[PDB]
Amino acid sequence: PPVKGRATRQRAAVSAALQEVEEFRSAQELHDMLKHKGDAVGLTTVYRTLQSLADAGEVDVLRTAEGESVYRRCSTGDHHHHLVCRACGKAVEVEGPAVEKWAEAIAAEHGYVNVAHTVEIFGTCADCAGA
DNA sequence: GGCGACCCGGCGCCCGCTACGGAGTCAACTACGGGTAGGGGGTATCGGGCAACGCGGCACTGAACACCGTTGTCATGTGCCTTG
Ligand SMILES: [Zn+2]
Ligand SMILES: [Zn+2]
Ligand SMILES: [Zn+2]
Repeated sequence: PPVKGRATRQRAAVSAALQEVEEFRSAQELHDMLKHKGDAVGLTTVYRTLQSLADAGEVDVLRTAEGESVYRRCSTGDHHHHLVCRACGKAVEVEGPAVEKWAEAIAAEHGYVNVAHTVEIFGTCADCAGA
């Protein structure tokens, strides 16, 4: 996980933590689990590295209803949409050219120069209903 | 043949401190052979110089709620006037 800044142990540690975690997480709870591992990193520094990862683009970023920004990394480079369960957090990556063509067609119809789509589908889990 | 002088060796010492001069010297040679040590040449290893980047207080982000404060508001109750 290369970063724009000079490599060191702490960015490697947070990158490895993101690698192990395959769920949507917030910065504060990410720091909580990171401290639980025992690295004892700083809050604001963790912010810098996660922000850098979001800027780099190798980690997707989502915004919750509460307004918190949450992050998680994706195995595949190409763009995709993550279906996520609020209770579980199971993020599954899917993509469809139909929505892309729809966006381009709308942009052309309205004479828009450039666009950027943000589509996230929320829903109820299959196993959450079961008990 | 122990005494005896005597003889000889052999040794022992020979007041105190400061303060006060220098001086320094006569008779082989070569060949080899190694080994250490020096020199430079090149090389792995340690040490010195810079911005992010760890942190933390608080600060802003006010956003999003909460805490009283307020004049919105309502359907529903007294007091006077008209008619039983
Ligand atoms: Zn993604
Ligand atoms: Zn998409
Ligand atoms: Zn679920």
